[PDB]
Amino acid sequence: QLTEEQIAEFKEAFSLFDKDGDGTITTKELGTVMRSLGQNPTEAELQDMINEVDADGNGTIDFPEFLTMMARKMKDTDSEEEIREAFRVFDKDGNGYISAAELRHVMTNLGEKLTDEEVDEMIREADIDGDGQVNYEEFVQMMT
Ligand SMILES: CCCCOc1ccc([C@@H](C)NCCCNCCC(c2ccccc2)c2ccccc2)cc1OCCCC
Ligand SMILES: CCCCOc1ccc([C@@H](C)NCCCNCCC(c2ccccc2)c2ccccc2)cc1OCCCC
Ligand SMILES: [Ca+2]
Ligand SMILES: [Ca+2]
Ligand SMILES: [Ca+2]
Ligand SMILES: [Ca+2]
Repeated sequence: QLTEEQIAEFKEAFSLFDKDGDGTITTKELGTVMRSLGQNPTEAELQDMINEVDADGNGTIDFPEFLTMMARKMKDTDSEEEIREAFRVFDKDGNGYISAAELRHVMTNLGEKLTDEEVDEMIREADIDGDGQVNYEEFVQMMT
């Protein structure tokens, strides 16, 4: 079910959160990412987001806890308003299509730097109709 690739892409994203590179994600680290993505949770909410995934109650999120949750099956009945919120961070022009630019812009804001190709390969794996962009329906499928 899970491939060494998905696992490796999950270790990368983990690194987006764990900025001090100590192998654990904190509420402070979660908050800064949330904000980079135009979200503004409170300490309490940050604390709630981390507790829900904190399988070992240690207070922070290690990779194993991250993989678990990240790989967890996102039902289609789930709160769609969340996926929607997620789509809006990318589609910054609100036109209904995520372009590599929009993807790039987000990465940059996440402290991430990618080659033009890294991003392109990213869009393509998301693209279903081949128009070179990612729409909502397409976004939904890969997110769930
Ligand atoms: C930039 C590489 C990091 C990959 O991270 C992730 C990898 C896989 C996932 C899982 C749960 N979703 C399904 C697989 C899609 N992964 C790559 C798709 C890509 C992407 C998103 C939108 C349009 C085209 C491509 C992407 C980039 C950055 C953040 C999330 C997604 C989430 C990630 O989100 C973490 C980022 C939170 C701010
Ligand atoms: C603007 C709101 C961002 C929510 O993003 C996402 C929301 C849900 C998912 C799905 C596929 N993951 C499983 C459902 C639980 N997600 C909440 C976990 C949370 C989280 C991460 C680390 C530690 C504790 C909690 C999170 C926040 C931001 C980005 C990814 C994950 C992926 C996202 O990543 C792709 C879009 C952002 C790059
Ligand atoms: Ca950390
Ligand atoms: Ca933990
Ligand atoms: Ca757009
Ligand atoms: Ca498309």
